[PDB]
Amino acid sequence: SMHLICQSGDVLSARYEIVDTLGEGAFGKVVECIDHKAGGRHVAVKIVKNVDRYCEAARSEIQVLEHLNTTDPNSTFRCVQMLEWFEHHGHICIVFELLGLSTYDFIKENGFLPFRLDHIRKMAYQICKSVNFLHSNKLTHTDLKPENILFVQSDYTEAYNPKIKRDERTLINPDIKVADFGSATYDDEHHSTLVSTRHYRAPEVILALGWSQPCDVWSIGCILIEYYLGFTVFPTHDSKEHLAMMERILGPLPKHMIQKTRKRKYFHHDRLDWDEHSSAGRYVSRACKPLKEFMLSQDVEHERLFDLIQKMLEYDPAKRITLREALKHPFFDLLKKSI
Ligand SMILES: CCN1/C(=C/C(C)=O)Sc2ccc(OC)cc21
Repeated sequence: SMHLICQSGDVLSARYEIVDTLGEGAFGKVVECIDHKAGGRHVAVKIVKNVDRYCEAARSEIQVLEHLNTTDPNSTFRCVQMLEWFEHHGHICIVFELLGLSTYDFIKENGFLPFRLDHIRKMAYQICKSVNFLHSNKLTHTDLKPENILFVQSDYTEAYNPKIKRDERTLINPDIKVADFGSATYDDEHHSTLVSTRHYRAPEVILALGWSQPCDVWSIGCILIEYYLGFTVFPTHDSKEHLAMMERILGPLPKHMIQKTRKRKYFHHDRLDWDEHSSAGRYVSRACKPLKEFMLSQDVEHERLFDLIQKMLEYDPAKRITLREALKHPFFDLLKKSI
């Protein structure tokens, strides 16, 4: 399938000439192309793996992007713009505007160093604005992560930082768009039990208590921590271990969530079925600690970021801050000071 249809100099749909690879995943591959029928404009083309699950996701993504791009033709709310779609050797191919590196790939190529706070503020504001627009449209993204947040243009300057003894890349312009609408779900359509990538998954999702727009707010909180530290505070590939890290970082789960959950496999009576002295138990207590102990400074702007993160990681999904409320949080006041 994929390896065999996607090399430099291939022309797709009689107009798109491949010149470079932008990204690969289990989903397929994104290539950079010259569009010979739009005056040589460069575009991105996603070539989707010919596998039921990713075929079904691509067809759902095309329907979501047609709606979102028509509703917001000026891209005021910063969703990726889809130009068209076609089929190539029976693979679904989606054409987009050409953007820059994903926030994940930038962090990777910067030796997993974090962003400076001023970029995190601008990036956080734009992400909340974009995903609030989806929420206004009775949609939930469900899979927000640093790989799905794209820079518009990833040009950088580089200098030695003697503070950390590391060469460091800084963006010229940190402006972002949101991508990857393949899992996005309307209020009135069927809700899968399993949504989100492990490290960004909300507690109501893990405990199968029903989910909606607030599971996107949890994901965004986890994204801001990774932007701030350069690593996840949930380094795990196990549902119960994840819950144990949550309790160490954020405090005990609310009693009403433990007693409603059908996920009895995680629990012994009314508490997590957890051995603090096992291999996983030792790891969790070495690797995890109270959230505010991860702060790198006590400056007020650091306190303002950590107050927003704490609100976004409220366990109860009704109590949890909405993105409409988040855009008014004091961390963003610096962005709104007169021009
Ligand atoms: C590789 C990221 N990527 C996408 C990924 C998915 C899963 O859809 S969609 C997309 C559009 C433009 C782009 O330009 C560089 C990149 C781009």
